[PDB]
Amino acid sequence: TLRLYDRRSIFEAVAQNNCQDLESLLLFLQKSKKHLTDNEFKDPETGKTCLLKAMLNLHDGQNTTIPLLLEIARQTDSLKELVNASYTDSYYKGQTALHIAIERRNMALVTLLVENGADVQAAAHGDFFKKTKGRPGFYFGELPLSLAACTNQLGIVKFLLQNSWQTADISARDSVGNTVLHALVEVADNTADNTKFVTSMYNEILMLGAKLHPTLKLEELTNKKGMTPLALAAGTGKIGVLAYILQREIQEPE
Repeated sequence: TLRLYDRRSIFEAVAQNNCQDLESLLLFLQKSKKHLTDNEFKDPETGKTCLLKAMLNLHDGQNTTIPLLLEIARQTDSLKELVNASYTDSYYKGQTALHIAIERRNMALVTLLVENGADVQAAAHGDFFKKTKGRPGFYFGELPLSLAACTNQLGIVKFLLQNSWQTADISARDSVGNTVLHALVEVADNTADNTKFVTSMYNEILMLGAKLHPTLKLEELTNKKGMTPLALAAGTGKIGVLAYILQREIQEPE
């Protein structure tokens, strides 16, 4: 009687990028005593929110849904819980909208998500981002820093490490025990182009680490197996990684 909307109409209007069906659900939610973080607005099997369905169904990397929904959550005071809403299924466990923004390789999206208070240390440790018998599932390091590093996004790494809202902890560790550097080691495949790419990524990561925090020696951080990055590169047979490791440890006596 007063423009009531259910979750399915919300997801539909989000997919087809229709905004007229959203300004009315704004007043609906404002008058229907419920917040957008309730269990009735998430996918009961995966926890997919309207923000996540907007991230999946993107149109040329742009959408008016996502800012409309950000402002609605801002007015609802549920902004922090929605901007950090993660999956609940055992497959995509721990995936947030920031990981999708890193995957789709959009700088403006990452900027808008970080500026709204997204969790920079969100861990995506689902069964998809792990190791198994075949097709491990494109393991990246379970961290947004590791994800931006292994996806060839240097500027995104710089923005994640030097944002004015929540600086990313470069010395952080994932659920497996791999740092950002151990993720760079694991992502190598001994071909030429990827070797040069991981070499440059390592160089820039080490430079930014020595600049932001000169006290932390990230090259001596061990995983849960007690293995240094050099030890990991030796055990996985990453020849070029060993070459660059030892070339950098020979040079720069400081």
